[PDB]
Amino acid sequence: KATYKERAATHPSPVAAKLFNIMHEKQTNLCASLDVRTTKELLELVEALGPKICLLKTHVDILTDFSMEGTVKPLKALSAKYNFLLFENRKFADIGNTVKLQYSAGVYRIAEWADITNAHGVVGPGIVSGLKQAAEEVTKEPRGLLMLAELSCKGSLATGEYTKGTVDIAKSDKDFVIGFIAQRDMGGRDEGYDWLIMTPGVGRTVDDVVSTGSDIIIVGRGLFAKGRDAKVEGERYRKAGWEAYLRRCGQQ
Amino acid sequence: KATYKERAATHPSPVAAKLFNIMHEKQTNLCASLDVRTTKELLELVEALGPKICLLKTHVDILTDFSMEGTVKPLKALSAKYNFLLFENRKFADIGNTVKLQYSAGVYRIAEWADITNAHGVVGPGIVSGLKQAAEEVTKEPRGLLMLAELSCKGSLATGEYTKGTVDIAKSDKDFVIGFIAQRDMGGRDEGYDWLIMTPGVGLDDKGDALGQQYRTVDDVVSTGSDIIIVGRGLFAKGRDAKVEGERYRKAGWEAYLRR
Repeated sequence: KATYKERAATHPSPVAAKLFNIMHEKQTNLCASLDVRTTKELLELVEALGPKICLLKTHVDILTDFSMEGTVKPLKALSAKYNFLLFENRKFADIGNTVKLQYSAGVYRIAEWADITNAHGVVGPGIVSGLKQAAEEVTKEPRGLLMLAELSCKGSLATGEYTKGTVDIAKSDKDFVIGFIAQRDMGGRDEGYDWLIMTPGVGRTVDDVVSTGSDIIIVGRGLFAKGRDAKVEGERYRKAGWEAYLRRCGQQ
Repeated sequence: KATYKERAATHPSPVAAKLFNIMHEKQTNLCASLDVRTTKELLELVEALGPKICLLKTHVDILTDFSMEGTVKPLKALSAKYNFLLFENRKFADIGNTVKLQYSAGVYRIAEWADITNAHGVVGPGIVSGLKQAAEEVTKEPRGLLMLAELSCKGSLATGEYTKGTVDIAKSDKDFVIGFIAQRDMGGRDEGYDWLIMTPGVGLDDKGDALGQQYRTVDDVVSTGSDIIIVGRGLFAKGRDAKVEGERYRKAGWEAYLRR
């Protein structure tokens, strides 16, 4: 693969290019997944991890005190201050106005602040076209979508055929679909696609996933639970991910 | 398959038993899918369709004025008055506390009023066990779950293997998973399962109606194994009389069932 700096210069999606540049400049491919109960805990952790991450994965559906003024506003300020993007957990899985409104409206109004979101490909390309239209109608700011190509939960049905079907859906819009949540490389380079591979469940080891083609490591509890110091863990994982990245062979 | 009445008498799920009995007693296997923008129109249509349906599929996410007091309260009164269950559209697709709270809380608090909900199987059995525990914690009222085994949207990935996987997941809990949203019989009888097959995208092949002719007919799906026909805009859009359409679809649905 090309370096993050190089991919930032050629990628067709503005959000992807912005992400690749952040990764290059901050020497980090670390995404912090913070699934906490209160806005207070969330803001505290984001403050500590901000300098070490390229992306923050939020989980607004489990927050007990979510609000545009108390949560999104300070979150947007942090994103700006420390330079990292926002990725909301909500796994969209519908089409038409229903999915458009689940992404754009309601109390959460996700499309108004989340740079990146993800969707299940099972419902077909309609989820891609629907979310794309909703994003355009809500903001002029860059928005991108990841397809949930490979799940990690017990008994998941994201088989080889399902993943293949998901990759095919992704090919329908290289401008909006920037990549996948997956455990391995999804190819695509020979066809003119440059997909971001974000991999959760990392603690598999960093060296392992990065060596297999992961562009971003998604780490959750391993960064802040069990009395851990998030600042320290943020640096430990960033270093491990960056060094793993420097080691893998680039496209020459 | 045995008759709806017979299936109600031996079903392990109290929600499915209640639904099969409603179907027999009202002579209907019709589910009205109402995806309107306002509660006012919703309540008006439910009032007109009430006597003709066994199930109402709501779409709370598209409502522009949803409220527990103004929407759910009268909706429950209507289901009690006309005797039909509530099925909310929301296609759950996550696990753990995330899926539990998406189902139990928020502004919608779906588990508090929706007798039946549906979930995507792609995430695995965790979605079943999670929604099940949430239901038990939220209300004493029986709750049921449908797995989205066969989707009808363009380019869906509900292949033969995906569908089989979903059916295997449903087998993990015959008490809570009452059936599927599908386009054909999912079997299971020889294994001791009696799944409700609910099928959307149904029409009546009306003269000169190209749009409606794009859908499979009531006769086609019921003959194939569908237990409940899910009908949408065909019941109320383009100036149609909901009460008239409800009777037309109920009638065709039941006659096909008896023929079966």
